[PDB]
Amino acid sequence: PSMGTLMGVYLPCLQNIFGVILFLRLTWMVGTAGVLQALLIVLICCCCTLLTAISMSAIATNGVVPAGGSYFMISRSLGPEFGGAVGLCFYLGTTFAAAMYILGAIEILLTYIAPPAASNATLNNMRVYGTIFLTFMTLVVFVGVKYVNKFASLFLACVIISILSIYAGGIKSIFDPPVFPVCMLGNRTLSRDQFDICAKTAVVDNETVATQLWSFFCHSPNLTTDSCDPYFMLNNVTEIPGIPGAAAGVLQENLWSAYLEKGDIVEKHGLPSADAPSLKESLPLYVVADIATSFTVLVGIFFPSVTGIMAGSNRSGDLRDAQKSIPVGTILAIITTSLVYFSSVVLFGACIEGVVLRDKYGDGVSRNLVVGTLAWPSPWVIVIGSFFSTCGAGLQSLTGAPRLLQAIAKDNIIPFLRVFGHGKVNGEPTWALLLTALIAELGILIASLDMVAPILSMFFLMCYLFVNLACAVQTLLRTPNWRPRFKYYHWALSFLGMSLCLALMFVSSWYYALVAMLIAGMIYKYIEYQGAEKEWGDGIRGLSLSAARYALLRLEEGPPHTKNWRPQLLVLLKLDEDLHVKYPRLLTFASQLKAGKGLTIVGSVIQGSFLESYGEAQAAEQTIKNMMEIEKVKGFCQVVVASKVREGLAHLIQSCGLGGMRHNSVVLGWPYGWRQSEDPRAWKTFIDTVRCTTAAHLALLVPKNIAFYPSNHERYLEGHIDVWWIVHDGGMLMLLPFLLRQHKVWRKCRMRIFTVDDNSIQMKKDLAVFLYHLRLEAEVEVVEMHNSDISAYTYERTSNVRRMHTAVKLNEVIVTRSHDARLVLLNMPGPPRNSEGDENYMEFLEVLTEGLERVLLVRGGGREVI
Amino acid sequence: PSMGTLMGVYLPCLQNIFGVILFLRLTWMVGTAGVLQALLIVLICCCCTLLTAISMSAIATNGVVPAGGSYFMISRSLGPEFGGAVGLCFYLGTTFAAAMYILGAIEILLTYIAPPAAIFYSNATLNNMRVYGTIFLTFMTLVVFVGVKYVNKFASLFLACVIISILSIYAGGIKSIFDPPVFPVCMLGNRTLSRDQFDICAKTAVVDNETVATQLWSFFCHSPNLTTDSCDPYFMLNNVTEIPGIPGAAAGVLQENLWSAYLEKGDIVEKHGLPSADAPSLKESLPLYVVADIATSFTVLVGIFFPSVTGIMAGSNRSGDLRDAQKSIPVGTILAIITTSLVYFSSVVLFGACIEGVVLRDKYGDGVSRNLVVGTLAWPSPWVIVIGSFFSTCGAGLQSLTGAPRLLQAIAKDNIIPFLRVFGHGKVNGEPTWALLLTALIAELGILIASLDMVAPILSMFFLMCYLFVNLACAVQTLLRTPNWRPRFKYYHWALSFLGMSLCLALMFVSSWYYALVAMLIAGMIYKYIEYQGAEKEWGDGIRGLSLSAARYALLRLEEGPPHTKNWRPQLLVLLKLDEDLHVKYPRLLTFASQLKAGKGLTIVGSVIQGSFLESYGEAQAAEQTIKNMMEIEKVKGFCQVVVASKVREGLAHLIQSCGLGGMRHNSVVLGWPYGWRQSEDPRAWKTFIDTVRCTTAAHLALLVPKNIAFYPSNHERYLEGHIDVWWIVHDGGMLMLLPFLLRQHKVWRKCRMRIFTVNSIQMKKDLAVFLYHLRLEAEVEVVEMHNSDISAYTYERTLMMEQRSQMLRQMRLPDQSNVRRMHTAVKLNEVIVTRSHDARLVLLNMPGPPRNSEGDENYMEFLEVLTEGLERVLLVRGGGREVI
Ligand SMILES: *[C@@H]1O[C@H](CO)[C@@H](O[C@@H]2O[C@H](CO)[C@@H](O[C@@H]3O[C@H](CO)[C@@H](O)[C@H](O)[C@@H]3O)[C@H](O)[C@H]2NC(C)=O)[C@H](O)[C@H]1NC(C)=O
Ligand SMILES: *[C@@H]1O[C@H](CO)[C@@H](O[C@@H]2O[C@H](CO)[C@@H](O[C@@H]3O[C@H](CO)[C@@H](O)[C@H](O)[C@@H]3O)[C@H](O)[C@H]2NC(C)=O)[C@H](O)[C@H]1NC(C)=O
Ligand SMILES: *[C@@H]1O[C@H](CO)[C@@H](O[C@@H]2O[C@H](CO)[C@@H](O)[C@H](O)[C@H]2NC(C)=O)[C@H](O)[C@H]1NC(C)=O
Ligand SMILES: *[C@@H]1O[C@H](CO)[C@@H](O)[C@H](O)[C@H]1NC(C)=O
Repeated sequence: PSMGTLMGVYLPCLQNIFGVILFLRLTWMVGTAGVLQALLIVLICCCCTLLTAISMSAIATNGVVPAGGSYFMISRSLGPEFGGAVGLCFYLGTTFAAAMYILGAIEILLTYIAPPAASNATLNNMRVYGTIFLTFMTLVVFVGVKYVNKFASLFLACVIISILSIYAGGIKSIFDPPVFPVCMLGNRTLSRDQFDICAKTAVVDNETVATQLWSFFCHSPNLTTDSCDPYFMLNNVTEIPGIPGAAAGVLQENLWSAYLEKGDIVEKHGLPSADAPSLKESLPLYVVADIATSFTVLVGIFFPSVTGIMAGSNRSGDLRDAQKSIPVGTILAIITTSLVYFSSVVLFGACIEGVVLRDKYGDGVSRNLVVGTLAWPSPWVIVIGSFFSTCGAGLQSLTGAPRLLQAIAKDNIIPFLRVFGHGKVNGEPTWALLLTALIAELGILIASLDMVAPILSMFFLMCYLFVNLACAVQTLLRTPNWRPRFKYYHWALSFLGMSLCLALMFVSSWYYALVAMLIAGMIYKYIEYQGAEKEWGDGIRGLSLSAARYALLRLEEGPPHTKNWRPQLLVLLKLDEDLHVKYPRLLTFASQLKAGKGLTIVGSVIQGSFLESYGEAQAAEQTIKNMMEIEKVKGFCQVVVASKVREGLAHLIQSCGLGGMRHNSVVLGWPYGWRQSEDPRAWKTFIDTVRCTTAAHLALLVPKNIAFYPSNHERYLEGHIDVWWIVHDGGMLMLLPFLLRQHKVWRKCRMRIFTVDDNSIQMKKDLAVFLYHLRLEAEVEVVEMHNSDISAYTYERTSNVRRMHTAVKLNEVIVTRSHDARLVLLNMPGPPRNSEGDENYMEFLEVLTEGLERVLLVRGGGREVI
Repeated sequence: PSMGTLMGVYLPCLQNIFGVILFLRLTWMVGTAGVLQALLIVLICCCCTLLTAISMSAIATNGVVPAGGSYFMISRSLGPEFGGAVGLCFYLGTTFAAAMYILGAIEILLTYIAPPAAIFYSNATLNNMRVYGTIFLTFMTLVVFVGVKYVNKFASLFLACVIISILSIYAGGIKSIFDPPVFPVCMLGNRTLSRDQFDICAKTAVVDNETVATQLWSFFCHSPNLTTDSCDPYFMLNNVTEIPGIPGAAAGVLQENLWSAYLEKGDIVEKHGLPSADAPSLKESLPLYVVADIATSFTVLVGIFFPSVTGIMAGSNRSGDLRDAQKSIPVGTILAIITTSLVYFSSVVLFGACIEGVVLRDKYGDGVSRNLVVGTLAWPSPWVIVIGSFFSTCGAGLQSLTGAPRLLQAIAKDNIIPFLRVFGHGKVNGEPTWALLLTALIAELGILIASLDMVAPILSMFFLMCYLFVNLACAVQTLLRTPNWRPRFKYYHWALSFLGMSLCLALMFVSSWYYALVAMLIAGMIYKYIEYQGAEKEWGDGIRGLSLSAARYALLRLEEGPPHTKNWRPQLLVLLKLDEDLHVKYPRLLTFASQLKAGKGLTIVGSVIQGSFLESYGEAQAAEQTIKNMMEIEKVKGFCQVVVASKVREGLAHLIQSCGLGGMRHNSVVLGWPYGWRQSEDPRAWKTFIDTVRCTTAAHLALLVPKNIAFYPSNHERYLEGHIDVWWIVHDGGMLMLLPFLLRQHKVWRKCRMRIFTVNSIQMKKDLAVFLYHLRLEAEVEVVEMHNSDISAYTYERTLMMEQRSQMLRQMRLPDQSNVRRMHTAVKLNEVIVTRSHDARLVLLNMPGPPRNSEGDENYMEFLEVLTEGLERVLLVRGGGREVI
């Protein structure tokens, strides 16, 4: 499969864009709204579609492009939810567009080609003929798709020849225009259909006689009468040319808005008219404004002529290089359409009279196509051209909507429309064509372009808005599979497009837009629910599972370092032989340090064998969950069954969490009665866990004397927290007391920073400035720093007899200056590298915290920033 | 602290609801829209507020009630995001309510009490309103700054004034029923003259025995002589009448003003039902007819009326001083709502049935001699309602200026929004300092509009936004089963909150769509900003913090509830085996996992690395990166765990039983096959395999053992001709049937034929078919018969048993018929299967369980090996026992 850019993307988009709006409702819109507001409307209607094209290109470049069609790309790149929701709005837009083309073909057939073979009489004629055409076209679509696919080029050829003839006619108008006199009465517009000639009196047989216009306006067939309307006799009868050759005087005339009302009269601003009352038997003789015109009405009526940019990306499979051929083709088609509309708006505004443009059905002229008056070969080419264009566009929409419905139905996303996949032997849908025809019937029964157009606009605006919103969100939140390769693409453009198309969608009709948005939201949430039920098994619990998995997958990619550091704890509880929580104060302390916000996993090891001890593990899981719910700490609970507690602890420390939801702090208790008993298990297990948690670059919190920690019901009124930051680990040693006091239990305990040659003023200024950002502003008291005393910390981080001496002097200082303290925090030195000096390290740590009622030791990990 | 329901909740709510809208704009609203549509308006505006009150009660019952106020309950019960968003919309509503009350007090001062004291006399009225409103706002701000205590003392007085005013109105009506008052309004044809200028409404009067033109003549006709014919035709063509303006209660007047009478801007107020002969008129007469001031419709009346039913959140404002709040707040709020609704209904009907249809439409009471239209019917004198409404408006304004800065100060001290930290700098006593100034500035910006009919819709928009948010939050938290949300209200159901949200949204859009859009965007912006700040405070980063918070919330919500799903879908854990150089040995397992999941579901990929953790951290990190790259290649979306154990066995066990977080657990273990187990002398392989099998079968997990993984297709390969074979023997039918369907759903097996081979036959086939109908696979069913004692003994089987004995002897160095019987059966089964299913693409058969004795594993391996002998690709599945489908 290989065809170029032109005949694969460009020409289909052109064939889909050029519609009936140009022929039937451009002149009326230009005359009613002027040239300025016309240019503003065209610009507004091209900007939304251009930003949507930018989003479509950004979608069409990331990754490979699926070869199925124009709906499969959207789904593959935005998820089944988005793709499914977009498909239905697009399907409805396409079927109503087919309906609108049928109405246009009927209107062009019954008004100019042949009116004899035909208020509400027109509405009934339109209804009947539109139903007959819809039936015949549906049957044709059933039987003869091959002939449509063969003849599809002809419709584009006719459109191109028509537009070329219009522009050539304009150029011939510039120096020698055609003649099409429109008659005037003062500053009113007479319907030229009835009268033979517009003149009050005519000369027959050497004398003057009343003309048909007189007898039609005056019921008397004798000139000698004075029972007629005052407007007829008071004013004159003029014949101004309707096609003034290109000049700057006409473009000066029709330059300001001319919004009429329902039932008003089409008036030629710039002719002498003396007002007067009038009878009621004359109204069937003036041309009348048919519908109320405004700005929003014109937006709604014109918009369906710039839609169809998603029909270009429809031969993805038979493309040479889609990444470079789809975006350029779409944007070139958009630009070409925008320039044709700009040029046509200016040409119409500046070349034709401002009063003959407002006859929607060409009443000023003798029931001709108002836009067909200027055309070189003959005014008869535009009628046939627009007829074939409307028929071809209707046929192609009726061919392309059921195929899309069958595609959506076989994907099995929405379950209640499984039947619509009952394709033919060849694959052509069977019970989807009937549904489409029924919807087309429901649309034809309205039988008025000016009322079908706003619904169509709502559907297409909804589709485009959803595409743009999806692109913007997926670019913002770093979706895992979303990286576009487009050069001129930035999510700000898609955001602006979403805003613009939403503004249009609400300008046209607020209630219609609300209904469309509610339908879209309902289908979106229903797709999400069904997908959850299909992946996992349950509805609500499935929703929660899907949200969790999506969030974790999105969090996987990206730099794995956070600019700030907050403790996320893993509380290692130690269950008893009877499966009871030994120290329920660790859970209380964890709840006080977290305050119910953050991540808190609670692991525990049970010695034995997994093969025969599963129920014990589950029972312990329930026990820990209950005890954890009581103390009001919101966290998960893991229980593992190991053979020896050492390896269980290791596997728990290095493997807990899912991807980015990892812990970064291990809070383990203190070993009690280690020196009393002869079994040395306790201290070796403790030191081994310490050595294993410092090699994983994790913080460490060892609350000593856990039997004196407060409960939640207790309250403190007088007391002062004590910090004894010695040398290193400053960030977390300063961050802990603040997070602690953030709880009501320590709500007002005074903080005192004690910091063990050097300069006290520079140090004080640094500590104070650092505290300024934190805002704790706690008093700083720096005691003397003796290098000989801290030798133990300096040598181990970066002498056994010396160890004890330094520890006893430090303990003396702290116990004489901080004995009555509430909580004492000091950073502990690292364990020795030699595996045998563990007894000395334990004796050091024990004689260091001798006397303090409540002492918590923290060891930094080294990757802490603040 | 303990005070009852009445004097603690009921009276404050009553005092906050009854406002200035009733007096200044009730009669005008009733006359313009008729009685029926007025009742409909009142009903619509009471239903939204009633449903919001029910939701507020459901909020006020769950748990303990915080003693702070009306904002702390909402926050504690709905989360910082919701609570913060509600606080700002409520704050804006309260400050604009203060603005509206000041406007009402100014209007009542300049129009009825004393009109001479008007600086400007169009736009003169607007300029007078602007100046006087600014002066009042300044003076009220100073008073509120200095004297909050006296306000809290005098708060009862305002309610006393309101109650006496309403009682006087009803007394006037009841006195109207049998003997009404006198208030003649003069008429011209069918128009309405301003009675202020003329002395008497009569074209001519008799003075000194003769008739002379009256002031009305000189005002309508510039000539002071009767003998003139240069006046407008309407005056001479129609007579002048003097109808009573207060007709006593009857069914004829309530029958007259019963249908809508929406006028337009600048039209004339006409009395439908009087003889009128039309004619042209001059342009110097318009200053003498009463004129409609603004264009009237239905939506305009909804917008103007809504601010008279707001304030139901002021009842839950003495939370601390309550006896038992759970039983005292809802009943108090709902009783206040019911009383207000009944008073409005009764007053609408009374006005409709007691006053003329032409004097209701004078917004400023022009038909009567510049009186308060509602004050015409009042027993003691029309002077009680004027002063009553004046003092009530001042008091309500003062209380709003007292209660808005307090709410702002609470929000500022709560530290949710960071840029308004300064607004918590209260005085030494706690009275706000820089929150009062901001409130006064916003109130001035609101006064500069100077028109009740334009200020009321903004107020309504803010309050409607607050209520819609409360209702939506309540409904969502009840639906999704939030962990800490269990309300105790008896008559409460999430359908009611949903209906309330819909109705109040409809109201929010009827008044003015664009204003509603602006309000919704402000609310959404503050909601997302609060969420972002909470993320930055809990975790450390902005964007990544959002994802972590979403994950934690979802897992926590999924924690509670029944832990069994009605369906069973495989969630795999692929146990890869890394090489000695840390390279993936079998990268085909990842391919198979990607084909079986198809990128949707959970897939954890664990692996054990032998050694010591203390010195092998970098190896673990490198292996994790390697697995991530290799996993990205095979297009499988999953997480990756690597642990460092001492023996691979315990690593595998700890990996099997501990992977995930709460409810996001796996339920299927796919491990490969051990190759060369009997070839080599090291027996580690088969014991490791058997140990993992027994450990994964005792946890009730499914099992997938793809044998001969080197012949499985890749993703680029495609299959055109072939048929999957299932050889389901006895049990585990559900999963044995669910696997091939999920398999063929991938394009690699997109069209492989399924054949069900099953070792009364017709009844079983009918059952399989009916079961298959729901699944819809419709695969052909062939039931093969089962033979007995086909081969009594096999010589080769005996030789194999001897070989096994020799193996055991070698192991020792460094009943045969009964044991053989099982091998013989396996040989016969392998014969049938290999002769009827050799050419199959993929073969699935369920494997027997491992033996209970830990030593008979060698025989089990020999059995499993001779079973799949010859088959190119064979996958064995073992059920866990808790599988449902
Ligand atoms: C303005 O007021 C006058 C008088 O109050 C209204 O005209 C009165 O209409 C009644 C009803 O027909 C007349 O009663 C009878 O009129 C006939 C006419 O010939 C007379 O023959 C009878 O003897 C009897 O008077 C009454 O005369 C007539 N009065 C006048 C002065 O016209 C009039 O309808 C009111 N409304 C307007 C002028 O729009
Ligand atoms: C109050 O007095 C005014 C002034 O005469 C009355 O206005 C006129 O009342 C008639 C009552 O039907 C209206 O009749 C309509 O006339 C049009 C022709 O313009 C006709 O097409 C309709 O079918 C109908 O017959 C008339 O429009 C109206 N004219 C004006 C300028 O107001 C008015 O009706 C009297 N009553 C009330 C309740 O206003
Ligand atoms: C066309 O004729 C109508 C007939 O009156 C003109 O209408 C008048 O326009 C003047 C100009 O301001 C107004 O003051 C009158 O009140 C209008 N009378 C009516 C009955 O409409 C109109 O201006 C003429 N020219 C146009 C429409 O361009
Ligand atoms: C009507 O036409 C006559 C003759 O052309 C002319 O004299 C007269 O002024 C015209 N009326 C007006 C209002 O221009």
